[PDB]
Amino acid sequence: IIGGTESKPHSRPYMAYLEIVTSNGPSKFCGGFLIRRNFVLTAAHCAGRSITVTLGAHNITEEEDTWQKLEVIKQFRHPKYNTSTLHHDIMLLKLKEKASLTLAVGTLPFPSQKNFVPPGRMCRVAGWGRTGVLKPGSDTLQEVKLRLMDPQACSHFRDFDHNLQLCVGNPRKTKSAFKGDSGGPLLCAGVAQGIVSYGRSDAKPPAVFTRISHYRPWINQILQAN
Ligand SMILES: COCCn1c(C(=O)O)c(Cc2cccc3ccccc23)c2ccccc21
Ligand SMILES: [Zn+2]
Repeated sequence: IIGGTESKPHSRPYMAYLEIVTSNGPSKFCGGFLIRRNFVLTAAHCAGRSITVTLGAHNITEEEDTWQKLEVIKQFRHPKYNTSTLHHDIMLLKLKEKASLTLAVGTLPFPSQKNFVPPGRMCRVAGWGRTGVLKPGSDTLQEVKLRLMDPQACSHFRDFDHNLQLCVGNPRKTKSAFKGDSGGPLLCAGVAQGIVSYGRSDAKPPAVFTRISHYRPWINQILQAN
């Protein structure tokens, strides 16, 4: 998160810190969010050979009783996820066991309504991602309030599509999700509407988020079947 504030500890109890293993490089990290006691939603580009989820974290360097380190038993990457266009950048993670509900750990279920969110409003995104182009990932959960932009603001992302994705962050500000915030939720009035997907290497906003409303059928399909 660039240009944000430190989250009040445990104030976003659905946040998941993902450590992603690949066969041919060191660990990579993403965010995500707990939508059922045994399911975390995140970005498809966060897939790997195996994933661990840490729930209940604030400072991810300091173990505490709120932590739940949970094994992922299966990754459900969107079947149409495209590494060229980056369309359909969404994935569900099934946890081996259901998480414990605590003050620090809880689900964020979707409301019944899946209305298309138009441009104009402010939403908030949280993550442990980098705090600048040349800055490592934050030890502490950070968050930032960003403007939903009209889709034309994201035209320079030539594979952006307004139906599929939200355009997030006023270009006049530095405030932005960034690398390592991948897979984290964008909440608009307390409701998850986006998932951090991608942006510019130089961190100039806006960035592109998966538009959750579009994937609500797929999400439901996976959850009901598993
Ligand atoms: C998990 O990393 C694999 C490589 N990778 C990364 C990454 O962090 O390098 C991202 C995320 C990303 C990259 C560039 C700029 C961004 C600005 C805002 C938010 C996210 C951004 C990403 C997206 C799709 C596919 C592969 C990707
Ligand atoms: Zn704590």
